[PDB]
Amino acid sequence: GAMAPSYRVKRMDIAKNDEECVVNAANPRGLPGDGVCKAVYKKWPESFKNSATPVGTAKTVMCGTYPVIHAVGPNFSNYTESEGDRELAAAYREVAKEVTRLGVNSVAIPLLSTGVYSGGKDRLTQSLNHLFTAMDSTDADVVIYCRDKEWEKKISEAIQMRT
Ligand SMILES: O=C(c1ccccc1F)N1CCNCC1
Ligand SMILES: [Cl-]
Ligand SMILES: [Cl-]
Repeated sequence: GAMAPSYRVKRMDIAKNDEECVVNAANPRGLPGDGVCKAVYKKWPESFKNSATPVGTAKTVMCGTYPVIHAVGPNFSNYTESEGDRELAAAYREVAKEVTRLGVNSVAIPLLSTGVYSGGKDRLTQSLNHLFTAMDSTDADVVIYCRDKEWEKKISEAIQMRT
């Protein structure tokens, strides 16, 4: 575990992360996809061998010795708000199980079901709070990656609020 487990946020490509493993905002079919998923495919394509997994689950595939945790958040275009909320919470619980199983001291993680799976809604707070609910009992250093300056500010505020 980390000596003093922390949350941090960085605004940059998660393919350039400085952590011991990465969480992919994956699709259920293990396809290259768009956004984070496409960046992850370009950097770690070997990790997409048998990475298909259902919504609300996470499946780890090693790229060399570097673990890629493929976490499938719901696409809110297809799910009701209630069912999507449940599957988004579940995906993050599976990420915490995998991070624990792997024995890593740090993990790079995007906010699941934002961007093209958001169903056109701002889900920063919903997605971040489900991330915290799952990861707070883990002792890995968590580094959240985002692309928007205003999201960086809001994630940073949410982290600092609870310290
Ligand atoms: O997830 C969203 C989003 C999607 C649909 C509606 C509002 C939104 F803030 N982001 C905004 C652009 N940067 C990526 C994060
Ligand atoms: Cl970058
Ligand atoms: Cl973002």
